Amino acid sequence: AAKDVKFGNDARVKMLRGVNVLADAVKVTLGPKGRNVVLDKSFGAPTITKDGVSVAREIELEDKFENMGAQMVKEVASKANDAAGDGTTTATVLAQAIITEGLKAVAAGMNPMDLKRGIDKAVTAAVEELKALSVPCSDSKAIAQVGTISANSDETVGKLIAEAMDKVGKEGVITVEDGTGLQDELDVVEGMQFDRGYLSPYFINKPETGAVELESPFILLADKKISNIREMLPVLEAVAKAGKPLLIIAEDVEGEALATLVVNTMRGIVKVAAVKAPGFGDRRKAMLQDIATLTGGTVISEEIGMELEKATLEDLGQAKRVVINKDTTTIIDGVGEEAAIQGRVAQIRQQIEEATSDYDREKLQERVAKLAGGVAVIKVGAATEVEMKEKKARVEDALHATRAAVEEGVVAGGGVALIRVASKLADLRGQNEDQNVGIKVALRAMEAPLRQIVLNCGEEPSVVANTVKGGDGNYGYNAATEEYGNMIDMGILDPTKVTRSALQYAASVAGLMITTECMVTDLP
Amino acid sequence: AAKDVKFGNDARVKMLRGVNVLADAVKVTLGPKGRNVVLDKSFGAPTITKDGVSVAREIELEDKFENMGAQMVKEVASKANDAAGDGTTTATVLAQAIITEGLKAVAAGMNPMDLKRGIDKAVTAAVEELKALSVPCSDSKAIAQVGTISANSDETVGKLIAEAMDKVGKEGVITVEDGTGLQDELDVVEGMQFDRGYLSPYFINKPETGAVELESPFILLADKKISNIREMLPVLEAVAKAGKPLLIIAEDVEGEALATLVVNTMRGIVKVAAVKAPGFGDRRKAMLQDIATLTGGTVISEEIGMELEKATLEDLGQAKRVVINKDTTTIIDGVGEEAAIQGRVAQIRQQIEEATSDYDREKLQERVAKLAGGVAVIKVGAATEVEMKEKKARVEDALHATRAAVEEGVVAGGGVALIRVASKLADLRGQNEDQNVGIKVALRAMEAPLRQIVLNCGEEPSVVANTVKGGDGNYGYNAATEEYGNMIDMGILDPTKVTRSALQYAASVAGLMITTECMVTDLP
Amino acid sequence: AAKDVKFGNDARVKMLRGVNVLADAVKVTLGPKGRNVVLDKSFGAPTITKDGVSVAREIELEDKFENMGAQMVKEVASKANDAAGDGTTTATVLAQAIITEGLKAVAAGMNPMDLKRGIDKAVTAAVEELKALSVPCSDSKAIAQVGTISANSDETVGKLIAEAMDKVGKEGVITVEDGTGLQDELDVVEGMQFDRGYLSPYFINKPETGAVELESPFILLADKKISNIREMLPVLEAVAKAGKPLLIIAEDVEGEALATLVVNTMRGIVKVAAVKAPGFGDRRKAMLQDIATLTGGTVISEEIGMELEKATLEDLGQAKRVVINKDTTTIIDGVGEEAAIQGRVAQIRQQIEEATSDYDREKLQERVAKLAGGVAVIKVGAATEVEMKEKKARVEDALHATRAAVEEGVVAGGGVALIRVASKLADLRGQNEDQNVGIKVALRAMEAPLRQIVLNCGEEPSVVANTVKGGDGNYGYNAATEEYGNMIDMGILDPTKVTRSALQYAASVAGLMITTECMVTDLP
Ligand SMILES: Nc1ncnc2c1ncn2[C@@H]1O[C@H](COP(=O)(O)OP(=O)(O)O)[C@@H](O)[C@H]1O
Ligand SMILES: Nc1ncnc2c1ncn2[C@@H]1O[C@H](COP(=O)(O)OP(=O)(O)O)[C@@H](O)[C@H]1O
Ligand SMILES: Nc1ncnc2c1ncn2[C@@H]1O[C@H](COP(=O)(O)OP(=O)(O)O)[C@@H](O)[C@H]1O
Ligand code: BEF
Ligand code: BEF
Ligand SMILES: [K+]
Ligand SMILES: [K+]
Ligand SMILES: [K+]
Ligand SMILES: [Mg+2]
Ligand SMILES: [Mg+2]
Ligand SMILES: [Mg+2]
Repeated sequence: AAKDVKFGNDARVKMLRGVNVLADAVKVTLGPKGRNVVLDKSFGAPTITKDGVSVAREIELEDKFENMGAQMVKEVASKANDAAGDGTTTATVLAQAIITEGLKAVAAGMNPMDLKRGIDKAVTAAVEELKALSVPCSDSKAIAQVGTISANSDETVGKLIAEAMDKVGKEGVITVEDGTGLQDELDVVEGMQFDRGYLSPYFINKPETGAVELESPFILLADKKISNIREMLPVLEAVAKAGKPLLIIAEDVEGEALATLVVNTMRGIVKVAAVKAPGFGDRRKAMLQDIATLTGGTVISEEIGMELEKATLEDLGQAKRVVINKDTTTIIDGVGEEAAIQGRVAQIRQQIEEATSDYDREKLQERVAKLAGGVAVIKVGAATEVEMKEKKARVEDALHATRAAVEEGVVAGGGVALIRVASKLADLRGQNEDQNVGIKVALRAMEAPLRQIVLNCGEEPSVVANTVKGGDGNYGYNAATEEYGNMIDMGILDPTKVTRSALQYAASVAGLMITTECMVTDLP
Repeated sequence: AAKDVKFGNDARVKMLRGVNVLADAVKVTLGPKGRNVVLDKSFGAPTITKDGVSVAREIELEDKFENMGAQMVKEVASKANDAAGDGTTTATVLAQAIITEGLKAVAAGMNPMDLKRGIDKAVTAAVEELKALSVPCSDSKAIAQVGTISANSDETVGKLIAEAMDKVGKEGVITVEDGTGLQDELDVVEGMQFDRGYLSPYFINKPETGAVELESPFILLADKKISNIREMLPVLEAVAKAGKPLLIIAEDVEGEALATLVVNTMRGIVKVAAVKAPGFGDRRKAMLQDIATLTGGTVISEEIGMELEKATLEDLGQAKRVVINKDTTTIIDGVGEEAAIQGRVAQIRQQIEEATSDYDREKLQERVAKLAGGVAVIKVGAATEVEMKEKKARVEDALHATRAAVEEGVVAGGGVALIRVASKLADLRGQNEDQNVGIKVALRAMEAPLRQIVLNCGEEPSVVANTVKGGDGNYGYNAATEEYGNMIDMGILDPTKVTRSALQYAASVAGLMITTECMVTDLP
Repeated sequence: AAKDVKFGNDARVKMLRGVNVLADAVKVTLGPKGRNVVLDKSFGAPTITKDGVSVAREIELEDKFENMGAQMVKEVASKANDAAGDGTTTATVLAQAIITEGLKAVAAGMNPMDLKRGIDKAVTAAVEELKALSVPCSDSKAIAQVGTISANSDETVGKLIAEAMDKVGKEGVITVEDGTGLQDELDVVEGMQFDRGYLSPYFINKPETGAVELESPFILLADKKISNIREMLPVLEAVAKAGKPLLIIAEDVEGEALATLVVNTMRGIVKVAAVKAPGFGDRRKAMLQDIATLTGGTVISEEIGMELEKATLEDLGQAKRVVINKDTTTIIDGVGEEAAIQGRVAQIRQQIEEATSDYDREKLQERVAKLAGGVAVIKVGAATEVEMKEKKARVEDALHATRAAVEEGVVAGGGVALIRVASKLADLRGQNEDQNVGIKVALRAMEAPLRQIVLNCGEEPSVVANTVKGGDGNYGYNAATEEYGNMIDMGILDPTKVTRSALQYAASVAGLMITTECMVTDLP
């Protein structure tokens, strides 16, 4: 359709106005004393949230040039959430500071591209300084402190996440889901579990719990559809001679074979339980192979050249206990030589490194947890649904931050680390005066998060900023207690990865937004 | 689409205006002297109701920020109705009081998060005090008093509900349905009944009542579809040799077998009645197994491995008397050893505890009632349809309240228990002054229900509040007769669960609404 | 529908206004100190771009006569992008200059058609002078300089492109795609690779990398669907006697033959791998023949009169190594007499010259690269997506300019070559005074690019134009460092083809736009 074209300063002031609208909505939620934003949903009740990316993803403006400004600055929060899972409000604050100072410098007659180059140079040096400034975060106390800070100063969340990470291991996974009570609870599963139950309730030998319990059984992994009992006769007779239970994990069992099995189980001839093979497609094949490796058996498949009639006891795995419920099957203490498990998890790590989508990566990580580590689930308790959503979002933030802090280390929080870095980079210069101005723009914008944190508390940002800049080390300001001290000693920790990611994404988007001259959009 | 964004006090005043609209509509119906609200329905005549959640679910406003406020406060009443079945007007009153005082405290420069923490601490202590303050409610007189109070001071409803609870027992169920006369009537069913009638009117041997009566029958429980009589000759021959009637509960009976049975019945050879198996799917299997357990028989099914031709007299259950009508079949005084019945009902209560949806839980409760207790039905009598609906809603409120009062106990009603609790918590303090202000906010808000009850009567709420606060024990105000006295002696009882749930949900939602700073919604 | 008709000067002023809107939007991005334009997209975030054709393709206006002017001048940028891949902003600037001067001359009472003839004569002479003025660009240093200049003064892009062209060769191809990191990387493939992997994971003999590696195998090129192994035995028996592996490239393999192959490979009988034939249809046939030519084998097809059962060792090709992954197949150091390779690539060049669409030509070039040269891929690294898109467009511009500079040579850049040409053509005259005025119009318009480049830097265009015109040789003005000097030694190079194309297309469209007298469009 027809277009509207704006040139120079008109375009820049419209763009800055849109940036300011979105940033002012987002920034009221930063720090221990930030507040909540109520978001109207077309289908349902409003959501009350303190998360930056959630607020940013809803903002759209009536004016089209201001809407372009807002849509451009939204990508910083989106990208920070995608990369680190936390630190989106800080990224937005930094982006707005850089855009404001850069537009001020441009209006004074500077070349925008040289300013952009200076900003890039300053941010590169800053990232190197941050990497030099970090310390490892390995003990459980520091992990508790990180989880507490990221969950808006909630000690119970930090303690629960530290316990979960200690119990599940370095190779395990932790998930968050809705609870049923009013208190948070942690349930950890050891061994392998897949969401497949028995195919016939008559298999139950322990009606007290409604569960099928087998001690030291055989596992027959059938990679095929079984409908006719004629195929299973040899293995069933062999196991009956053996005198110990059997478990069938197959693609499916039809009416005739299932009927024969249930008739035989209740007569006392054989103890047989049958469940479905988990997954659909290639992943189903992979997880059958994984169970074979864990249990020390061989998968019976037509695509390799073996028939189920010719199966012997050597193709059957073994375990110590098998417990089957209506929904989940667990295999406990299965026999398998370790080298096979380490080799399999090694291969899975290589296709982990060669994975693009996050869904595939998380499925592979869940497989590694099943084979080697554990799986923990945290249930969130709340009285209502809005409270449940808000608490669940906080818990997910804490979990992401603990992961990042483990994988890269921690720096002093509260905006102090960026101030220390900018103090260290005070003697950096570029090629021309515009580049030096851009370096100064970046270094000045590096103090915005602390100033906004102090504003949200109702204090004076510049007095606190001067007092913190006058100190050295981990000296900082505690906004929860309104006192100065050691950031590390009072437990205000930030992961290095979150700070670095926020700085990088903010600089990347703002440097481009500084260099605009014309804006082309549709008509009202 | 494009959005509208409001910051700070403007957002808070719009939100409070919406809260006030909804709360002022709901609160006029509180107490013995509350009034009715007329709700327009697009399809039909208007509904005249005195229930809080029914009024709350109807309100929607033109302005979008006020609509956000109303939509958020509606969840308190929704959740209270879902949890306790009663006490939603009290929850709405408490939520409005907390929101009003909290916004007043926020406008004075307090930190909303510390106020929220103080409110949480106060409510936790209050719930503990309420638990300490209750007394058991086990006799029939107290249950009658609770049912009377919850039905808007209607003696007959309380007496009827107490009689039903006495006749049916602890393990039975009671339902409410529309009547045909002008008087309430109670019909209680003893034994097991399912809604399946005879498959052929020719089976009727007693045309005076149009009913099929069999004495000491056999019950053949066939878990299969019978169409050819050839499968079934042996059991008919054996029963004919036995000389006493037979009952066939099967999936269905086709024309040929039904014709053979009906021909045989009218010649005096065998007394046979045929009915359909209740339910559809797995629940039908469970019901057939329940009848087998009650009657001491064996279900004939192909999936476990017996054929109906090989059935003997041991697979047939026994009873004392069977009466079949056009719609219902009843089995009275079945012959079966008790231990099977207790085992089955225990099993069922274990999968009751592991049930998520209320529909599944109430189906299992129906099954337990059929196996062990009884089923009662209360028909409501009224001249018109609007009166019928209003009375039926009152009766449902009364029945829910009696259940809650049995399961947790009673406290003194009229808003007196909350006043006693707030008097007890007068020395509670937090960590900083903001939290102390929040504690005071919660304690002040606990007096709102009594004040609104007195205001609905046309009296002075503050004079009555002062007089009641000056007393001790169960001293309170009777708003029906405008007299002070002992709450327990005059029979104004409230379940503990209703009070506790109202307090918890109101606090949970209001604490979050206090901490708002920005609102984002669509443009007009 | 109904039309609007405008005559003469009214039409011309509306047309010039539209031309000016489009040109003024496009021209802000010209030179080393041009800026970016933000383009709104209906689906997605805005795009920030510095490319002339991208900006031009977006402009549409409200007035229909101005819209006709804009839509007419848009074809210059479109055609320059189609022809050379670069120089669209320069073409637009030249077109606007010619149109403005020509309309001024027409308003003075000149014949438009003689002006058009004079403009054509001047442009023909200018193209001849440009061809005489060039020097070859063959060394890698000049290639790096061209790539650097065309990428907006980015040294790394030029160095990477020079390395890629050095490693791949004259007959190879280079492609640009999105990266994953923050740094640019170059990956070059030697030999032939096609993008189908193995047909069964059981073929993998090296689980460490998940790759199938075969040493000196045979290649059986079957242009047939293999489903029954009966057709296939003799060649497997022959190669089992031979004792060295085999590779099957076929249209596809069904379950039976694949099962036989996999069950044989794992038993140590024969080492067999099966992959799909690349392409769909005739191109599949052509690249199958190409693999036959490279590996020294014969394609087994029914359309020529041979059957796969009668195949012998002569029909099987040979190689040195074969590496198959999940996605790509790699054939390294295949045995084949060179004369066949040169014959095949020469033939492919003959149908290259006889190709119309660009898609067919680029597919042909890919096949030439696979048979003779190499294939390189450049991944672009950036922190966000807008930055990635902007950098990727810059890299593509650089790659196109480097190709053009290879194929035609370089001239002095910065607008200096056009000034030298126009200085040389100062004595050119036509047939009548109108044609002389047209020649002068073209010569004056030839100085517009330098003036706009100097204007975008904040300097005075006329002072710099006079100073550069007063010089000789490659003497020019460096707008990056604001210094005068020699273009060649400071490395500001432009391809001859880009300059010539811009001049030709701009003159072609502007000359026709000059001769307008009436405009007919729809009604508002
Ligand atoms: N008690 C405290 N004193 C000072 N700074 C704090 C305190 N608690 C948290 N912070 C800082 O506030 C920031 C938390 O902001 P947050 O709302 O989590 O936004 P983001 O999405 O950027 O993480 C962190 O950078 C943290 O260092
Ligand atoms: N005679 C009475 N005197 C004082 N209070 C009463 C009397 N009867 C009922 N109430 C109180 O009125 C409240 C009932 O209000 P109601 O309209 O049922 O609202 P809700 O939905 O909260 O139950 C109860 O808290 C009860 O204690
Ligand atoms: N440092 C420089 N000094 C002077 N002229 C330059 C310099 N760098 C590039 N140029 C000139 O600027 C022009 C580049 O404009 P550009 O934005 O690439 O538009 P186009 O799409 O027409 O190539 C080229 O003609 C080049 O000769
Ligand atoms: F309004 Be409540 F349900 F008594
Ligand atoms: F804008 Be052109 F493609 F350099
Ligand atoms: K936040
Ligand atoms: K009410
Ligand atoms: K350009
Ligand atoms: Mg955070
Ligand atoms: Mg009630
Ligand atoms: Mg270019």
